[PDB]
Amino acid sequence: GGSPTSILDIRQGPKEPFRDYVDRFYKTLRAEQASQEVKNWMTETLLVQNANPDCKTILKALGPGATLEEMMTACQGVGGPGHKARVLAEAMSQVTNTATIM
Amino acid sequence: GGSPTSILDIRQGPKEPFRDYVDRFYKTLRAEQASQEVKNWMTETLLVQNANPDCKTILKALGPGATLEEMMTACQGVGGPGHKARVLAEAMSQVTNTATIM
Amino acid sequence: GGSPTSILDIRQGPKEPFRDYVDRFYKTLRAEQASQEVKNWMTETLLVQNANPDCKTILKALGPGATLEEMMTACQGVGGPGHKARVLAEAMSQVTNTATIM
Amino acid sequence: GGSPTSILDIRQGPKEPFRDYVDRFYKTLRAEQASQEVKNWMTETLLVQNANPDCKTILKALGPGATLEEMMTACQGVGGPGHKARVLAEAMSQVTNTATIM
Amino acid sequence: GGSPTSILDIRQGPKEPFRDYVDRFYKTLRAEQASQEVKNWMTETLLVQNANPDCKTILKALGPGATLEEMMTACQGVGGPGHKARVLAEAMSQVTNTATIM
Amino acid sequence: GGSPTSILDIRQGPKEPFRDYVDRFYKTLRAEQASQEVKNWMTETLLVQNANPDCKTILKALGPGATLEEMMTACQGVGGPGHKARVLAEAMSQVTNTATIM
Ligand SMILES: O=P(O)(O)O[C@H]1[C@H](OP(=O)(O)O)[C@@H](OP(=O)(O)O)[C@H](OP(=O)(O)O)[C@@H](OP(=O)(O)O)[C@H]1OP(=O)(O)O
Ligand SMILES: CC(C)(C)c1ccc([C@@H](Cn2cccc(C(F)(F)F)c2=O)NC2Cc3ccccc3C2)cc1
Repeated sequence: GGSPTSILDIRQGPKEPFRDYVDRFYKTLRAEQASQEVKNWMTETLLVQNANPDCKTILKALGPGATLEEMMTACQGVGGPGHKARVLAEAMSQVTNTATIM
Repeated sequence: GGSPTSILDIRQGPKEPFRDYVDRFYKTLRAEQASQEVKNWMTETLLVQNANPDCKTILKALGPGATLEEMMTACQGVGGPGHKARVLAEAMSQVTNTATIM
Repeated sequence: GGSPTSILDIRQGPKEPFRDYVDRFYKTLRAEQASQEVKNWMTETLLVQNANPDCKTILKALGPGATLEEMMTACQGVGGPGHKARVLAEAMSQVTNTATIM
Repeated sequence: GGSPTSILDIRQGPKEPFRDYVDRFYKTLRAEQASQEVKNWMTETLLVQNANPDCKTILKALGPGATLEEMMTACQGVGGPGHKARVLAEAMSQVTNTATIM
Repeated sequence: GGSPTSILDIRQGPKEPFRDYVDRFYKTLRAEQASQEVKNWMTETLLVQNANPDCKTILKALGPGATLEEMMTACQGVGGPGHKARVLAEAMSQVTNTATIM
Repeated sequence: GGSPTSILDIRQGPKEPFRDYVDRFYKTLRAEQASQEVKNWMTETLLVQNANPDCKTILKALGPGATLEEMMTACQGVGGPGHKARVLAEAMSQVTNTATIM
């Protein structure tokens, strides 16, 4: 438990792409002793929870249980400028137009 | 599956210029036994989806899979600073002037 | 006594992942000959005091008593684009909507 | 074909100054068997295209083919905080003050 | 004159946390054959002068004469996402709420 | 004549601090066989021109010929977050408050 790279500490860097950090997770899932159904918790949820807020904030929005292609595409936005561009508009437009809280 | 790069997920860094990546997109291609037509996903849409959203927007800006000179010329706008030069102002007006969502 | 890396100076890179530096502070607490109890108060507090104002502002936000799997989950928000993706919208509203100081 | 250092892949890092890439486009052509005029789409245009858009926005105003003393003194504006000294404010004036689009 | 690491050229990375850099300044101070008082110019004013403007502003804010622990604690804010979360946000209100110039 | 690093091309990285590069300009000046008076024009002007526009906007502000201590102290503001802490507030106010162009 918690052996090197059991998924439990796998991590996506802010500058690490989703499709990249994923290689760091899946590969190490093999390095981890988990049933396929169990790994599904690691890929479905952990992949969202411990990996780069660009994607955590996304896969959570898409929701858990969405296919990995729906997430793979939606998470390709991850990557600073690429994400930050959309996040810039959404956030900038949140505080002011769409999410103006009063 | 898991063989070194089949052009499933080759990747453009979020800051890595499109061109560095085109050589890499192509690099896996020289190793991937992808027929030329098949390579069309590899050139056009791979070069769109996993290629850093800046090209995803730009390739959309020209048209997806535009000539390697067209997607590229336009894609030198990719990269952080590369896009920040333009995309910042445009997005900045996406929120306020051009795309103000009401 | 209070030798280098023990915990006395364990400092976190600002963008460095919560968990990463925590890995420092953990793998390094070994270097710090501490009682099992004398270790923990360093892990909940000393981790918070000298680490990532993003993870310190969060660890504090969750409120102490949050198991690592709970800290890590929240401080996974920490990060350049990682914390900027969540803070961009927030800070932008700290000034305008939520923390508007009059 | 697939040969690097022909300009077809030379590149200025998005953070990288105009000048830092100048050598990348000059020296990389030392390795390329070319004519001086032939090297000119490069010195003039690729030097404008993949050379980190901080310079493409500068060279677009300054103009292309500017002498190495001009593109230098001018695209020395290229640069992470180096351009930010000016460019941030410029984009900030591209949307709101000078180049605002209605 | 120009002797390596006399504190004259010691410096803090623009993102480097205050302390990591302080380890440099101090480590080489041990080497600069100085008196306790002399080392105190390096700790009071050079420390401030080169320590990455994220903190250079802070140390002044607390005011010099504060314990290195004092500046350190107030300088754990130093850092990219680490200093921006607290200070960039402050800049956001420098335009709108607190430093709105007139 | 025009030997490498003769000051004609010495350059400061966009992120490279003024002090660092100044060490690249001074040391390389040793490599440059120049009279002191001549070196002075290189230290006064050339240092200003090809040294990271962060400083260029600063040195120009302090006034050319400011003593290295003056250029340094102010150019310790040079840097990514370090210059940004100031410059972001400034450019932002160049568009809206102080330099609003009508
Ligand atoms: O660290 P921050 O103050 O948040 O800003 C950084 C910094 O930009 P600055 O030049 O303004 O300091 C990086 O510069 P480097 O020191 O890494 O060169 C830049 O890098 P690039 O020019 O290469 O894009 C990076 O972007 P990234 O994290 O994509 O590498 C950008 O961060 P933000 O885009 O998140 O604001
Ligand atoms: C949205 C994103 C892509 C991430 C982006 C947007 C804008 C910038 C630069 C301006 N800007 C504009 C053009 C070129 C440069 C360059 F760096 F290339 F020289 C530059 O600094 N301002 C913001 C940077 C930042 C980070 C967090 C808090 C505030 C700011 C202001 C940088 C990055």
